[PDB]
Amino acid sequence: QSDTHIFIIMGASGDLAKKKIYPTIWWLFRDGLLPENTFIVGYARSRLTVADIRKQSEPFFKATPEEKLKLEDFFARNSYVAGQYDDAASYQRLNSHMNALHLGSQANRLFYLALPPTVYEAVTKNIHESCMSQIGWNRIIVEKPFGRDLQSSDRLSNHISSLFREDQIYRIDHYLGKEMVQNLMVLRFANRIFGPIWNRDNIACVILTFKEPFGTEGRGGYFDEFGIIRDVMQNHLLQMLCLVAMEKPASTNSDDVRDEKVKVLKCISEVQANNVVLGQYVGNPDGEGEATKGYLDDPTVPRGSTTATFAAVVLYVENERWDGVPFILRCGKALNERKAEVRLQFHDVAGDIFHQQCKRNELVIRVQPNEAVYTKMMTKKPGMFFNPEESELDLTYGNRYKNVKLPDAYERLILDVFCGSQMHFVRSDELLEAWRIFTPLLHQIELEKPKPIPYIYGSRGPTEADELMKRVGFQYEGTYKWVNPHK
Amino acid sequence: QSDTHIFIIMGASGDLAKKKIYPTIWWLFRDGLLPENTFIVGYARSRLTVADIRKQSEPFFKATPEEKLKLEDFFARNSYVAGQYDDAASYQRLNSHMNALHLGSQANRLFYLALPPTVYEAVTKNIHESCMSQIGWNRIIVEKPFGRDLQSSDRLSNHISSLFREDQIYRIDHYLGKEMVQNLMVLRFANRIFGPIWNRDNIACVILTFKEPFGTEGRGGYFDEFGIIRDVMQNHLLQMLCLVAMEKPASTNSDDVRDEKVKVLKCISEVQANNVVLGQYVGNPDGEGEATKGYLDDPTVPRGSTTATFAAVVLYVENERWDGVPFILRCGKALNERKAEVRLQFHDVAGDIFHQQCKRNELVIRVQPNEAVYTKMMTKKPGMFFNPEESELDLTYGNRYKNVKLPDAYERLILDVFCGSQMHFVRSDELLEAWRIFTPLLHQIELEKPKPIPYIYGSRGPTEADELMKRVGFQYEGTYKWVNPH
Ligand SMILES: NC(=O)c1ccc[n+]([C@@H]2O[C@H](COP(=O)([O-])OP(=O)(O)OC[C@H]3O[C@@H](n4cnc5c(N)ncnc54)[C@H](OP(=O)(O)O)[C@@H]3O)[C@@H](O)[C@H]2O)c1
Ligand SMILES: NC(=O)c1ccc[n+]([C@@H]2O[C@H](COP(=O)([O-])OP(=O)(O)OC[C@H]3O[C@@H](n4cnc5c(N)ncnc54)[C@H](OP(=O)(O)O)[C@@H]3O)[C@@H](O)[C@H]2O)c1
Repeated sequence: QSDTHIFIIMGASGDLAKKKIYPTIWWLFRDGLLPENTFIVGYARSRLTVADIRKQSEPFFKATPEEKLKLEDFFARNSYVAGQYDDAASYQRLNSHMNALHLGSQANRLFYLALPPTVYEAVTKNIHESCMSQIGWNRIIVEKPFGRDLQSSDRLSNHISSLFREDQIYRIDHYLGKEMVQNLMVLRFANRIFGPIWNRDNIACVILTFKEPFGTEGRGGYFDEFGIIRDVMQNHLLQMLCLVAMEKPASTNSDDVRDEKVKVLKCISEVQANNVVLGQYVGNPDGEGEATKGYLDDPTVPRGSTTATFAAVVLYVENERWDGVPFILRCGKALNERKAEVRLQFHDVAGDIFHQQCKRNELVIRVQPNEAVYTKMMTKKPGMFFNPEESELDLTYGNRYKNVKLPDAYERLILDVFCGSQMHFVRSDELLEAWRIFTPLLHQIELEKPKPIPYIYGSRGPTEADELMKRVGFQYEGTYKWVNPHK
Repeated sequence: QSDTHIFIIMGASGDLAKKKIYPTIWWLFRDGLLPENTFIVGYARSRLTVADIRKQSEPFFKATPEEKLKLEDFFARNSYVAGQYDDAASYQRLNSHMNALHLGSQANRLFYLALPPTVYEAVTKNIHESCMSQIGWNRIIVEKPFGRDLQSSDRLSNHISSLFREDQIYRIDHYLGKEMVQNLMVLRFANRIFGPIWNRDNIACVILTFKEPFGTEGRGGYFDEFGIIRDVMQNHLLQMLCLVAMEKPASTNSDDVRDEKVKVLKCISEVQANNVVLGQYVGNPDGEGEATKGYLDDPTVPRGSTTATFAAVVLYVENERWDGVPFILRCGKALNERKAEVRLQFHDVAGDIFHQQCKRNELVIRVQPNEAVYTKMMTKKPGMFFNPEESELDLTYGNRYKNVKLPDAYERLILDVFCGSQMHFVRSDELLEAWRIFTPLLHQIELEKPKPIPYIYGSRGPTEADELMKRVGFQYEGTYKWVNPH
């Protein structure tokens, strides 16, 4: 209905807040998607005013001059409270400030933790002691739900769970807010053309890909603590794997869906080192600008670091649907393109009557850029020719839906929290299983410090990764030629 | 491939020859697709010269001025022989003329029967005394129509068969030479995404469609003898049905493929009248030109005619793959568009979790115009929206293959005859089965003369046809919106 909502941005002065959260909540406000009675409260160490956080963040709002009236109305709904992250008195002031807003004691409260995770423990304790509505609901959004290692994450998880119910905790994986990632469920479960085919009798392998064309861009020091597997694979690619592999849920209820995601992960064995390839980028002497510098040429990165900037890992789901089908998770920085993508490669047809001219069908869901889905298949070569040739059936959102704005993942996810939908957020048991799967590998890496394989900035990464894909059953012939039609 | 070939156009002065056959053989010649030692011989009643048939046919060649050298070379390989169709002496002259060409007694001979079918019997008898190579092969190409009912077709078939072996007879159904019709086999059997889904457990119905937007165009008299079922359904749509329904052949050998087509038809029961809707177009008083005239306003059409210009018929294939799946054959003249198309509508997904917002998937293979294949499916509605919406995965040859000429069906088929491939040609037993399926219905129509349902020129036809489709399981909601991605 028209209840009052308070959106509290913890860490309001920090960069996640100023470049992403404040702009996102502004976009939702200006499109009429928030409850009419919404207030925004910033909280952080510095002693700021609203005018300060406005000056600091409005640069990222992309505000047209036509939006000035709405922009005034948005900042009239903003306030700020200065406080330390582990000072009970500061949180008492925050709670009073909230109770002093229109219907504050009654309002629903939404706490966005846009802070360093080293402080999550203190902030969650203090929010739960001083700041919960006695009447409205209380939800917290946790931005980095993974710690460094199973033990440190698990203690943080038990801490949060001893205070907050699972239906109050919204753990972010921002890929779950992307257009095509959400589309996986509909593509799979709303269509018969993809149902009977979606199993080990027809799928030869699955490939989940994340590529960025830039390196650590002078901020390698923050990255070096994590490495590419923690940064991108254990969270984003594993989430994509679940959506591709899950059985059909009893309904689209949040917990029916997340049950099926967790069920998939429970059937994955711990990754074996024999199925892993690690890489680290070096500079391209023939490139320009940042491309000439290797990972180790960033002076914020410890000298000699063996941290991986590229990884390819093969996982198996041991259940009736997927037994033996390799899931290849492939990710890296400083590669040849920006791309995130899901690919299924189907088996050869049985009983070939075309004299080995057929290639394997593939289904591709491209998450970014240029959101698209397409299916690579065989058609009779056009013209006076009898023989088959690869082509595709295509849906490209930029052509087919020219005028439709696809929202940023954070717009969608923040809105889901106002709505009470946990479906696109990571559940505790999902987190635990992700840790189980990767922990032995990560522990072995930390102990043995293996030297990753060098690859040149701007390339596709270590050729060993392609050999790994080939070994487990992916085929690449390089004969497919695509010419853009809507050009 | 380095032997001598003789292409004989019987009925060289007639219109099929001048507008279609002479140009087609020219196109094959100019693209380098014929054997290097090929001669073209015309034969017909009139006393013409090559210069005559050139003047008469070159208008349809679409010859650029750059092609003059090849055009000269083509006509230097042409000749003409005048003769009657039932005169032993005329065929003796034709045979001598052929023996006098380069290696003629040895050459392979390809007879194109571009004549009225009232003369097939005489021409075939005379060719197979007189004109066969004793050394090379001998093949004849027969255009439609192959009898009006089972009895007349069967007598014609037995006549031709008592002279010629089945591997000498090339019965044309020109749809089998079209790009997307030939593509049906590859789409189905080269791809795993279409294999497991291609059966009664996943397909709710199949729809085979032929639409023309013009009526009989003042030549209704010729049409009235046949009606739309004989003109278009028993041949073109039934052939499409076979390609859509056949089991995977042992190979792409002609006879392995045609075996599977015949096997499908052997499992089809005789059509019952309760599964048929017939229509006849009437004029649109609000239109212009030909569109204001009904079928009966053509003065070449007999007064009172009840002949159908539209028909929708439901067939069933009673075998393990298709039991109970309705195949809807829908065709008509004077409709709202030109279109030939195959559509599969898949069943609803079981265990709906989307609150009845899903629509049935469809696979469409569009034969003409704008050759394309697309699959209508559900995607999450783009933007800030949770719910499914129809979209499609598309392949449109005009965009994807901008620079690729798709040949005319006759180019491809004539070339197949030079090559000895009977795969895209109608076999005797296919013909017999098509007659078995339709003959009782056609006999009932001729006896009871039911009055077909009127429909206005330029419409989609009788609304009773849509009711028939709905009754047997096709669903149409009309919610799908397609915008061209240019
Ligand atoms: N709607 C559309 O926009 C649309 C539709 C169809 C095709 N296309 C475009 O056409 C191009 C081809 O499409 P595609 O990539 O799906 O087909 P593809 O060229 O066959 O690439 C398929 C997969 O093979 C990988 N690969 C490349 N070289 C390899 C090697 N030596 N060993 C092992 N794997 C190798 C690629 O790696 P990487 O991922 O690392 O490249 C990719 O994962 C792409 O640029 C695509 O964006 C676009
Ligand atoms: N690559 C492409 O060019 C491409 C791709 C996708 C879509 N499109 C276009 O988008 C449009 C719609 O596509 P579509 O025809 O596949 O889907 P559709 O319009 O949903 O048509 C589906 C079928 O339902 C029939 N129908 C129409 N009204 C009916 C009624 N009242 N009761 C029962 N049946 C009825 C149509 O008949 P008729 O056949 O008699 O119309 C057609 O056979 C078409 O213009 C199509 O050309 C084009």
